[PDB]
Amino acid sequence: SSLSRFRGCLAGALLGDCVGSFYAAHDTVDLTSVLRHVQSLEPDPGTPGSERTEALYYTDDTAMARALVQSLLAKEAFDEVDMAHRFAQEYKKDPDRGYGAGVVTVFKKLLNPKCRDVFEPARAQFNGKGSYGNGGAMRVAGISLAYSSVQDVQKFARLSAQLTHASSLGYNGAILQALAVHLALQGESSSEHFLKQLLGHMEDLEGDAQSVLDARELGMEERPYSSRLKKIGELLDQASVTREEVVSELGNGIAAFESVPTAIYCFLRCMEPDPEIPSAFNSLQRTLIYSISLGGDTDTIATMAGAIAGAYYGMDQVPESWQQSCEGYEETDILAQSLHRVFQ
Ligand SMILES: [Cl-]
Ligand SMILES: [Mg+2]
Ligand SMILES: [Mg+2]
Repeated sequence: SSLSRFRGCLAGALLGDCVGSFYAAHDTVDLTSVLRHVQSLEPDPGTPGSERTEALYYTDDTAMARALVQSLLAKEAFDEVDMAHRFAQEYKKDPDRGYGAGVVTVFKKLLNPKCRDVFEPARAQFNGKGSYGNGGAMRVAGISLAYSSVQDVQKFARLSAQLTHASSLGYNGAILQALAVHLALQGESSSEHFLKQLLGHMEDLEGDAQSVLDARELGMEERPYSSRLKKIGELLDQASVTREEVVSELGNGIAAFESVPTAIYCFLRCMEPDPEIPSAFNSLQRTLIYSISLGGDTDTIATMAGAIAGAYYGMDQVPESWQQSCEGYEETDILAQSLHRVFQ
């Protein structure tokens, strides 16, 4: 059921943001703590829903994902002016959700009606270089629910990201995240087939003039996302990889290149059980717990891993106790069903 996968995708993103938010300033995270945290959500047997109903507040990740999906539903298509104004109005309505330090400048400029070019604020960020943050990717899952063709997913993931993220390191992260959700919607796959399809798309995109120039300017390997997708392949082939090795090779940072590949690794790794994560947890729950246990950008790596895992496993693996702990879970489910109705 594509409907189950749409609902699972947005629920998975919400879970990642809400559950991961508690650990977003830790840096290093004890898995013992994470397991206690998710256990506090489960009521006594015979009791429906959550022990902590809507107690977990979402952050900027969900606030922007909601605005992006509401824009797609309002216009039945990507509309840069509509989406930019929805981002700016959402920030204005609640500026304290936990936004990036830099991107708030973009919203303040978009709130000025003298600003007519909605892409101009993003271009001015960080001395005209653009943001390479993961804010374009944290919110992009909705693009892959609205556009079925892989060519449209790339085009509109890039344009939606460019409203805040003018660096190719920012917007190619958003494209990679959107492609992972797009692939997850196609259903059962080996890690190898999943990775090879992503590597195929990213090799082509990262050969573009802007992608080569931006990577060169930041002193990075040519085709940096492609290089990290290869590293994911190598890490999946190793018997046992420590969290320290995952973070050393892929990162757990606010940079899109240090978080989007990490999220994809978390999804692929957690297809298999882990001795440190009880078999009581399904694959979606294991992906979120493992993501958060990497520390660093815990709300954002988990929201991206959750979007992919949600699209792949669907609504059957979304636990009622976890979902109903999350602020606005019912609104999130209505948005998912609306995207399915409008676009599928
Ligand atoms: Cl690099
Ligand atoms: Mg956040
Ligand atoms: Mg974050």
